[PDB]
Amino acid sequence: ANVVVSNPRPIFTESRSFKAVANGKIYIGQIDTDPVNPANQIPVYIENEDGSHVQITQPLIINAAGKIVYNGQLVKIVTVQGHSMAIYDANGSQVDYIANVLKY
Amino acid sequence: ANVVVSNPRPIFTESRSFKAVANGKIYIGQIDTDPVNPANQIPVYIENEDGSHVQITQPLIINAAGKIVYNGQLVKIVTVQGHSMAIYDANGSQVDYIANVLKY
Amino acid sequence: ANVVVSNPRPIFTESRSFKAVANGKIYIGQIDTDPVNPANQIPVYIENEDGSHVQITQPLIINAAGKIVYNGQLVKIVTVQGHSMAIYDANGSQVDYIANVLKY
Repeated sequence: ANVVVSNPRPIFTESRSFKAVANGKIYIGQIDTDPVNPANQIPVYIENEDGSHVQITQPLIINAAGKIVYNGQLVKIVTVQGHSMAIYDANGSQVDYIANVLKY
Repeated sequence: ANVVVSNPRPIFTESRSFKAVANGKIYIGQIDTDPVNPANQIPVYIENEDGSHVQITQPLIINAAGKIVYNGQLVKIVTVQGHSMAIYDANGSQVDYIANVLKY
Repeated sequence: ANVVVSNPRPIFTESRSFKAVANGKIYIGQIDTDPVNPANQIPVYIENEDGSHVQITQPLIINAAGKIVYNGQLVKIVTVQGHSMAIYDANGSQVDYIANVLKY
């Protein structure tokens, strides 16, 4: 028994309070660059249960639950390489920034 | 310093609202099948601090904090192989379903 | 596409209710010992974005969002080896205890 049961879906909450980042926005981009700038964004893909990938546009939307959603349904998002990640709340206020996901 | 401190205990919350799947139920089963059906379920074990494993019955119960619990105490659950996972709230409504935890 | 976007910062919540362990404390110690006892604690370091590590004193503080904070800012904590971890709420009541993070 090596496979531990847990929750695989990521949840994004505030950094100064216990609240989901409801209607927030996540920008994915080049390692150590501001992903909010369109020129720094990288391709993001939805990985279907099928195993296929459908590239979508940014930013990614975080629903009321703090989970990324596309077309009203929870999705798994993946990129080809490491990336920087900036999370903004519904009011365009920056919640968090991870320069290099791969190093964190 | 390569060991980063984190929270190893999984937490299960609702998919459309920021709440715990309080008193919900988790079914673990064959990859890509409906775990709710007893014919698709696979063994689930509590992994004790001891390293020992004690097989328990399904479904797994989620307490009010959104954590799996057994005998009134937080427990770590493991399976031998990959599995599909379906989460239901206290009212029998499906919260989420991951057909293959390994791929996710 | 193998890099999945997720939330990398750990969040600490209560075990009997869906709340953040606001202003709680985390003790890191020798595997299978009470980390609250200083004799059992191991060194803990903040890993800065820079890649540098600065040792800090224990216990680690959890803010209102249930996130580890130091000097008022969210930090990434790392240690040298596996460890036991005890989490306590603002009232000194124990919330959780993981004897060996490496096994869990």
